Amino acid sequence: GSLTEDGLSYKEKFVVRSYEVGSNKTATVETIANLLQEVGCNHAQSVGFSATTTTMRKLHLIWVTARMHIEIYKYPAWGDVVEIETWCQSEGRIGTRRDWILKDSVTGEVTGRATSKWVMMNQDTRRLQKVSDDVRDEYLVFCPQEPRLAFPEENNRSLKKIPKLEDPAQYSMIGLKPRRADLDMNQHVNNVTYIGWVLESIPQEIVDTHELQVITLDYRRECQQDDVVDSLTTTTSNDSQFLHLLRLSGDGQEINRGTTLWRKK
Amino acid sequence: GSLTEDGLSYKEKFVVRSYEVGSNKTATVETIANLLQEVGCNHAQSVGFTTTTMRKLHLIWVTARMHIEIYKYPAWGDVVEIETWCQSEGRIGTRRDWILKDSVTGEVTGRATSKWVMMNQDTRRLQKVSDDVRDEYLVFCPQEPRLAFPEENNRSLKKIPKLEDPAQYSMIGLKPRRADLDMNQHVNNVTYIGWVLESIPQEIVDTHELQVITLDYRRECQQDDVVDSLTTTTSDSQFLHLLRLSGDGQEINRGTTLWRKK
Ligand SMILES: Nc1ccc(F)cc1C(=O)O
Ligand SMILES: Nc1ccc(F)cc1C(=O)O
Repeated sequence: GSLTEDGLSYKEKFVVRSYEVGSNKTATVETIANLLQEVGCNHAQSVGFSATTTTMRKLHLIWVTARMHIEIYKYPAWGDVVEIETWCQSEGRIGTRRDWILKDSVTGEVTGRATSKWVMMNQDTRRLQKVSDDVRDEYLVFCPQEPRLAFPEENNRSLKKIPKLEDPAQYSMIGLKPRRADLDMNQHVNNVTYIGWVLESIPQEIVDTHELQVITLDYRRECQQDDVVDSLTTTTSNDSQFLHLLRLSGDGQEINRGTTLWRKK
Repeated sequence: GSLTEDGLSYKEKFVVRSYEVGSNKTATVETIANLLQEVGCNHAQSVGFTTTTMRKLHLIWVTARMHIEIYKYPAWGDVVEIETWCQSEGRIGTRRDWILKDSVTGEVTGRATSKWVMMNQDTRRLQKVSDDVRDEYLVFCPQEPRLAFPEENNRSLKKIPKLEDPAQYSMIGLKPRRADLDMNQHVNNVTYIGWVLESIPQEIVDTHELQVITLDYRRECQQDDVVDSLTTTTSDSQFLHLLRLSGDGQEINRGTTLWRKK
């Protein structure tokens, strides 16, 4: 991959692998989510980061995902080349945003798009805080000055408030535990694992007749290596829509809430 | 990737990804195992592939054994080159071997071998190969032996014993999710490597690095099955492994691992 001519975004190409495809012979949404994270990491590395800045490392401050929103129009097939362009943008003191555009390499068409909201937090105490001026100035040189949105629409799905699922759930998947392949280099559960855990409670019939179009996910609390999760789903709706809740098996403490939209094959 | 000049093997390069690395900032053995399978699939596709005779007779190739030896795990951002090739073992089945190299130095950083057997897709019955089907894949294999582990009496051909209860370590209630399934809805063979390593204690992960893993495949785990991973120390540190169904205790896999001090 490489930064574009103006140096304000990063582009990378990926060949879809055989173990990356699902039941439809096309890349899974988890595989796409991993590729979005991989291009994000290569963008951060290409501009000097390791995505903490000099001032963030001094204050023990990290960037944490608060929300992820993915919309796929066409999942790429095994052997296909997919091009992803990513860029960052400051949202004042609330935090930062990373947006992605997915394209089919041959036709040049937009086959998917994604947006994510990130917040600042102390690494040790887990306390969220507003972005300071010294931090904001350090990364503003790597972001486009005028707004560049992946979801520009006046009433886009990426900014909608997600409600809390009321018991009893229509569908559930109980006792989900992360293995070591679900952890990153710093031993934290990968943010992509929670997408998999959310989709564990979608019934087999929906998987058979429908294809996933949109997934919006709110991150409330992280799941530890020795924690156990319960994935809940209720139908809220041709198109099918769902409400999602991930919580700890014991106390019922919320770790994630979300929505999915499925279209008939 | 591409077939080599003689067309009897296939080479492919991979850039190690950020989500592919573990606690040591280097690619996991599961990531390596996925890359071995990915280069195997690209080799099969580049030569026309199951053969034509196998398709009408409802026959498939199934993994019976996997043996991986890693000398140096590649770091995030490193380019790793894998060369793979097939070879007939007469009527017993086929063998696929791999060699892993560091792209910059050209050194061998790892090697793997796998034994495959013929099986009816519907009845799950072994039944040896035939002779008619060999005159279809012998043209894609080197004629003289080409072994990834050539040494007479090496680790890749050793008989694995059955773990006796009580196990020293265990991890119970392991279930596959949809990301653990392949396009045909069968549990990925790499998931069982992860399930085996779930019962290695945290202390071994902290002080040691995995060098060798030999795995026997006895039975497949279904989408609605639950697994228990057992481990006992047999000794460098060496371990004996057993994966079995949570209920009846039916064996699905047995294995060994060898760990080197960091
Ligand atoms: N891999 C998956 C994960 C979740 C899901 F709901 C469906 C699939 C699939 O293979 O279509
Ligand atoms: N990913 C892993 C899976 C099993 C294991 F025993 C260790 C690791 C690691 O990150 O070193």
